[PDB]
Amino acid sequence: NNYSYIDPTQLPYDHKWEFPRNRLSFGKTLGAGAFGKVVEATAQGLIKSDAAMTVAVKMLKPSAHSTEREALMSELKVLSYLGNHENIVNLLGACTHGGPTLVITEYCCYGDLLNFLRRKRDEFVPYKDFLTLEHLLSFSYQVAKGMAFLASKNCIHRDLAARNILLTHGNITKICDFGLARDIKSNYVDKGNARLPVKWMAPESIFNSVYTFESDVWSYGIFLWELFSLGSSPYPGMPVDSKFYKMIKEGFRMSSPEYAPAEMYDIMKTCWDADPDKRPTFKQIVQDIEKQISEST
Ligand SMILES: CCN[C@@](C)(c1ccc(F)cc1)c1cnc(N2CCN(c3ncnn4cc(-c5cnn(C)c5)cc34)CC2)nc1
Repeated sequence: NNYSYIDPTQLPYDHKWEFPRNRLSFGKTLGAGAFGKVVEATAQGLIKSDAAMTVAVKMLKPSAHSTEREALMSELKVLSYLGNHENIVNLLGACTHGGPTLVITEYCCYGDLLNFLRRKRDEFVPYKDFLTLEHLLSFSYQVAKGMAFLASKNCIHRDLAARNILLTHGNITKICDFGLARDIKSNYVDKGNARLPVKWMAPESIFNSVYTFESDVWSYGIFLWELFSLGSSPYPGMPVDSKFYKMIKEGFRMSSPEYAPAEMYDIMKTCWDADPDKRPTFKQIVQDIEKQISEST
């Protein structure tokens, strides 16, 4: 075996990213969990030699175990390998010596899309600071372009959902939280023990712990249902129990949201094909949505 796939998480950390810890000033917590949090911060001298830039910083709690610390470094290495794209939350820097790992990313001033949609739900009108159908179509397109970029780098995200899409200036949407993202060299078999986002998962991920380009596409379909339902929770009135799994396996699928264009519901249904081989690729989804936007003009 003289040729092999280069595993981005095995490469050394590139100190071109290194930024002095003592030039980061922490502000409000943006998200938190059992062993970590993300905070807003000011980064003095990060980009502009004399000026401060608002960023986000991901970090573990002091009590975090070694497994969680290695997982944060692995995410930093995946982000370092991926490179830059308009529709992802980009890596800006890292702190690795003098203390625990801090990962510095772009800050998105409007927060996550799910809360944004729920806030805008009452002041939404399909046609024209109100949310409209043109905005929803734009968000669908931008998330599809970000995901096409990830797949073009042979990566899967594994937690695509409206809560992991952020909104920033100019109505630009960015995919965030690469904690579970993987380079898949043709699938990934999760051997972990964590809580899982069951209602966003492809059947083959639930039943066989298998993740692929095609299971990210399933989750994108669920994201589209969240988007055009203005932030409803998927499968309303259905607990995650034995009846849920049985229904999904037999072919049950959600109905169209009221405000989804028929051609966007069509994409949703193909993303949810029981056969992963019949689902569209993100490259095909981008081309589809592009034509819808052009015909909408
Ligand atoms: C599965 C959960 N794991 C953890 C718990 C985790 C943390 C550290 C660890 F070491 C390990 C795990 C986690 C938690 N939270 C995120 N988030 C938060 C949101 N976040 C943002 N990123 C950039 N800008 N930004 C702006 C806003 C915002 C909100 N309101 N407004 C007006 C603006 C929010 C963000 C990215 C992801 N991720 C991970």
